[PDB]
This record gives sequence, C-alpha cells and structure tokens, in this order.
Amino acid sequence: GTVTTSDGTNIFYKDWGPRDGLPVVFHHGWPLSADDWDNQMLFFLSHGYRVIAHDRRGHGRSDQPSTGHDMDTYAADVAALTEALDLRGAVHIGHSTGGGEVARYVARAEPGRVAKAVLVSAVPPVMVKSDTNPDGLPLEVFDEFRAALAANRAQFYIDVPSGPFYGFNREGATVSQGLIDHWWLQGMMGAANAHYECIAAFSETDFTDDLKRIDVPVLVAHGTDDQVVPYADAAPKSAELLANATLKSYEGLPHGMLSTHPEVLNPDLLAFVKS
Amino acid sequence: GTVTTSDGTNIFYKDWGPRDGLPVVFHHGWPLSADDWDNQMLFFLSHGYRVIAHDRRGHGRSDQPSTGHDMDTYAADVAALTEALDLRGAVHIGHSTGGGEVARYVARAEPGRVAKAVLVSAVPPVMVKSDTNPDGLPLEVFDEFRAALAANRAQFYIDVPSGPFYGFNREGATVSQGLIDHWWLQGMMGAANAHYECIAAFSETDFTDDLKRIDVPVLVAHGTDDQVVPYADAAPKSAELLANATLKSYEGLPHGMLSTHPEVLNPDLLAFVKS
Amino acid sequence: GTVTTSDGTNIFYKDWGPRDGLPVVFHHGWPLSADDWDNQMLFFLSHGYRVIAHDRRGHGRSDQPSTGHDMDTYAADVAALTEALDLRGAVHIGHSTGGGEVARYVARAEPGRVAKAVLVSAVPPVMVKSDTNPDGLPLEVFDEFRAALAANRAQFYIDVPSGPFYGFNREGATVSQGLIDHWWLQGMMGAANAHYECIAAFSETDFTDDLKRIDVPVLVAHGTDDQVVPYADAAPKSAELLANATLKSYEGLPHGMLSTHPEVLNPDLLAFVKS
Repeated sequence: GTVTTSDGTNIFYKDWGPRDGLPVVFHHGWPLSADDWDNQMLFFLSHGYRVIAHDRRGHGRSDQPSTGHDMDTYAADVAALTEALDLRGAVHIGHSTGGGEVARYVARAEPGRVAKAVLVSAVPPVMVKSDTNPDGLPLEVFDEFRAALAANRAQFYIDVPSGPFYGFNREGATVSQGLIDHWWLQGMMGAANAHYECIAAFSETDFTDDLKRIDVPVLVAHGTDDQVVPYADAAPKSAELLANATLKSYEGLPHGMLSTHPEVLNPDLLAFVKS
Repeated sequence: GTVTTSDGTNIFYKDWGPRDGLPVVFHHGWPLSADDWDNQMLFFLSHGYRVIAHDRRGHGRSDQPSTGHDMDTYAADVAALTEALDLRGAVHIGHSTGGGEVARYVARAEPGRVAKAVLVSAVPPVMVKSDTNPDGLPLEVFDEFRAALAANRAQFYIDVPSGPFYGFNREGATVSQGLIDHWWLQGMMGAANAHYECIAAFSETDFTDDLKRIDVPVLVAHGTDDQVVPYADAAPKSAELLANATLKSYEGLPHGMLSTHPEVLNPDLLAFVKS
Repeated sequence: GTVTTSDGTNIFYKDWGPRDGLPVVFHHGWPLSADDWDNQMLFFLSHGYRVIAHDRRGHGRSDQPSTGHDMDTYAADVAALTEALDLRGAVHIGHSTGGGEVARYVARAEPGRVAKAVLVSAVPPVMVKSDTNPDGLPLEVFDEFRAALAANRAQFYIDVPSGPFYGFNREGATVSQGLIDHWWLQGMMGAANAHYECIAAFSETDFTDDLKRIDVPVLVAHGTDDQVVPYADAAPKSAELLANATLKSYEGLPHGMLSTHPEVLNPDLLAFVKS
C-alpha cells in the first residue's frame, strides 16, 4: 500500500498476515528498504503475527523528495502510517538507523499505539564523538562515507556490504554473495540525496531525551563485533537510559546479524514479543 | 499500465504492438515477472502481433497483497486484465507456473476471449506425489525450496538459476551470467510471501479437471532434460488429457529453454500461432 | 514525481534543491535512467542549484508504452515536464542520446524556458554513415546492436558497460565493478522495445537543423577515445554548426566519462554554468 504524509510524500509499505493479528512493525536501516526484512517477516508470519514494513522516504519504492531527511520527519512519517492503519499495541522492531527512528517515534507516540520496542544494532544514544560522548566516532569517519557515496555510490554500495556490514572481512566468516548483491540493490533503488543526508541524521542526532521518555519494555540487542555501530558506545548506554530495558549481547556478531545469523536472533525476538 | 482486481490489487502489464493486431499474451513462471519474455516479446512484435504480459500479483511491479497466492485468484486476475482490454481470439502462452495459470484461466474464460493456448515446460497435470499421482515428486523436495527461500531468499535466488533452472550445471552447456543475474533481479523484486506461498500453489494444485475442460487447440512443449518440472510426469500426461493437443519434445533442453534456446523454440511457437 | 504526457504515458522525474535555485535539468543516455546522474546531481546540489532529471519513456521508472520511441516525442515529453514545473531560464545537460534530445528540445522551446545547454559525448549532428556524412558509422554497427539486444538483452547489457562504454577494455584502466552493475540494472529496468527502437532514433536522426536553430550558449564536451559515439563525427561538427558554442575535448576519456572522471568534468560543467 502507500500512505501520503503531510508534505505530500508517498511512503510505500507492505502489510501481510492476519488483519486481526498482533502488529509487528519493522524499521529498516540505512541505506536499505523494507525488503531487508524478508527473513523476519516470513518468520513472524509463520507464528501468526501481522507484519508491517515501510520504505523510509527516499528509500526503496517510496518517493524521493527534496527535503525531510531527518529523524523528526522520519518519526512523523511513521505516525502517518500507524494512524492510517489505526494500529493498536504494536511491537516496533528497528535496525541500525531504523532503531533511532523507532526511539523517536515511540517517545512521541499516542497512547496505546505501542506495546513494546526492539532496538537491534541501533544508533542511540548518539554516535558522534563529542564533549558529552568521548567514546563516539570522530566526524571524519562520516565525512569519509559522505565523500565516497557522492563520488561513486554504485561502488561504495559494493564495498560496504562486502567489508564491514556483515563481517565478511573477518577471516573464516561464511560469506553469502546474495546478501551482498541484495544490499547493493536495495541501496541503488533509493535516492542519492536521501542516503547522503541520512548519514548526518543517524550519526549526529542525540536520542538521549527520546530514550528517557520511553516507558514500554524495550529489548536492546547488539552484536559485539559490530563494525558500523560500535557496540560499547551504543547498546549498554541505551539500556542504562531506558526505564524497562532488557539487554542482549551477541558475541562476535556483525552489524547485519539479522541476515547472517537469523537462527540465533529470531527465537530471542519471538520470546520477547511473547513475554 | 495497470489493472485493478476485485480485491483492489493493482496488476502491472505491458501492451506493445498494433492496437488491432492479434493478441498474444505471455504468462511468466515462478518467481519471475513479465520481463522474462523480452526475447519472445520482440520476436512476435517483429511478426506484427500485439504482445501482452503482466506481472503476477506479488511479483515484479505488481502490488504485494497479503492474500490471494493461489491458482484460482491468479486465473481471476488474468480475467480482470483480459476484460479491461477486451481481448478476443487471444493466444495465451504460459511457462512453468504460468502454464498452470493458463490452463485454469482458459478452462473458465468467457467464450471468444481465447483462440489457442501454449503450455511450455508447464506444471500440469499435478507435480506432487499423492494417491492419484505416484510418479510425482515427494513433498520434501518442495519443503526444501520453502526452507531455503525463507532462510536466505537472496542466496537461494542465485542458487536456482546457477544450477537447475537453465541447465548450466550440465557439462558443455553455454552459461550466460546475464540470464543468471536477470533471474535473480526479477525474483528479488517480487514479494517473499507471494513467492513462498506460490510453491504450494504450483506444485500441489491438480489441473486435471481444467485440462479436460479446454476445447481450443493447445501446444504442449517441454525439454527432456528439465530439472525443475520433470518431463515424463508433465507434458505427455497433459497432452493425453487435452482434447486437441500437439506435443513437442525438445531433446536435452532445460527448464528455462525459452531463454537459452529461443532460436529453436520461437519458430515453433510462431508456426502454432499461424496455423 | 510523475507527469502524464498527452498520449497517457507517465514519466518519472526527480526534483531536488531550493525552489528558487537556477534549474539544471539532466537528460540521460541510452539505455539508462535518471539515476545515471547521481554524482552530478549531488555536486550541483552542493553548490545551491535546483537539479531535475527524468526517466525517458520506456526507461527506468517511466511507463513502457507501445509507441513514441523517437526524438520528436522525446522532446515533446521534455516540453510537457518543463511546462508542468514552469521552468524558466534552465540549463539543459544531455549525455549521449540525451544530447540529441536536448538539441531537439532547445531548438523548439518556448521563450524564456532555456538559458544554456551542454552536449556531453552527444550524438549530433548525425551518426550513421551516408553520402551526406561520409565519416559516420555504417548501418551494420547498429544492426549488430539490435540483434544482440533482441537475442539476450541481459547478457548484452553486461557486455556493453564491460567493454566499450567506460573504456574498461583499455590496458591500464581502473575498472569499477559498481559502474558495470549499475549500468546493467538501469538498462534491465527499462523496456526492451523502447531500448531496441531507440537505437534507430539516436543513430539515424539528423539533428543538423536543430543545431542551426539554437542561439543560447552551448558547451560541447567529448572524450577523444569515445568508443560509442566517435569524437570526430560528433563534437567538432556540432561545434561548427552552433552559433555560440564552446568545444572542450578530453584526451583519452571514454563515452562514460561523467562517471569515470567526474573530478575532471564537474569543474568544467560548473564553470560553464557560472559563466
């Protein structure tokens, strides 16, 4: 389906499963699309849930607008979607950049919209190194990403999934060429301007205040060998700021562990959704 | 263009060639799209035919609805398109799973809408082993496709076209990386739930009754080294059940022979459409 | 965004940047899409311009109509778009086949619509060999393209970008696998019939009279080792026929130079637009 937001942007979404099922809403990372969740959507569908996933503005099949590439607009786009579908008691699961979108939307959501949230390999509290965050990554790492994306996006999108994203640069790791090709295809369908601008939106936005307002139970899951969103500056810190958080650490797993190790993660997600 | 079906699903279709030419409609297999017919669409166009091809629901550029992944809905979606275009005297060509859709649509079509039909490498009568079909394939063959698709669809869709679909695993075959990569792209564009559910629809639906209902002339074509839809349980059985069928056997050709050997097949399809 | 033309064809386009920015409109080459301009769009956006690029009919995300695959229609589709956006004083940049479409559009544009144009590695004045153009390429070259495209588009779309398009067949060239894969993707998304018919459109159309009617400043840029649109029969001839043209030759650069050497071409495009 599609949902039109307040500035006229059409957002594409998938909505599968029982109309009466408990809604599980998935928020993809950068620079991907709702199709990055195939495995988890089939999994949750098989357990009877209703599964919903949208393409962020400028990504996948959604429109490619000139503006709105920032976390507040992203969270507002989610609210347009959940209001259009009139979702109640949904579970929101966000990966990477999508975990920041989830944190901001759940902090601002209308009552009864959300029951639980899951932040997987997520960006909060804040990634960039600063006064307030001495353990963050320097701005130069993100300048690098911006410069390579602008210069030859198609090559940059082979390098990322080939190296750090799924940990395929680690000696002995089982490599899947299909995961590399699929990441590149999802990224090439989206907009160069949205992908370029989103880098600053995921790495420089402070979600500390958002996390402080979340009162529903939150599962915080992260792999310890994450080469994209450093584990120590994210997971433990987010868990400490949330009122009702469960922290799960997966030794040796990468940033895209939902696709490389779904047999480890999926049972832990279903347990939490059922608790 | 697109056509809206009774449940509100939008179906993408192509319609090229003279508006008054005889219509030849192409039905793609699993898990592809209308783009699998490029070669045959240009070949028929060059002989002055009007050439139509749609993306099955949940495939290519069509919508990805929650339900309707079954042969009865697929044939009703075909009727929705042929009614919107008001086709008369059309020739329907179906490959693989599209051959099952053709058999069911043609058996139920309003009289005058169809002139002739062609089943290439098609699934009928019935693939799976049952009480009525002991030479069929065991269910476990299909349970493996389901499990590989659900675990890592992007890698499973490299594995199928690299191996059995086009016979590139046979010694001495001509391998085209282009055919592999195009199969993968068309597959990854479609929906994971549609592709998953379709496996039961193409392999367990019994088309025996549809086949007994068809009265127009039917060309049944099939490669004898078909590693996806086994030759002996399909083509000769279909031809024996159809009132007016012509059986064409192609020694040593694979399941995707319309793309690996179009120079052999195209003239034979053409002869049939002109007869 | 999308605009519907007067024959009902939908054309997709992107429009990014300030609303009061001078409009720089990009016209991609054969058989590509608006996405071929990612580098140049982010570059001009970073200098405060509004940047616009559409998918030619039968290409990329635009519809795939039966007809209209000719330069007169391509220039009327551009007129339809610039009227809908109400562009005034735009700069039109065209690559390859897109440079012929820019010449035709600019020659017929309404008063006030165009300020300047840029023809990069463009097809004017006329490619095909004849009595009028003794240095053209023989019709046989384009007949081979037609034949390879119709036989196996998927494989021909790997061969073109792998050999001649980007000069990767030259000893010592730095090959980018992402450039190859992206060319192929953009090509496979477009229509086989449009791509096939466009070959005659770009190689056989004589743009001599179009060039003689253009009176705005025109930059004619061309690589001297262009293996798709030979330099000697294009750039110098176009520059002689234009009233106010600046010719820039790039020694040893390929047809795809905007993507292989953007650090060389982008400065020159910007200096032309600021002049």
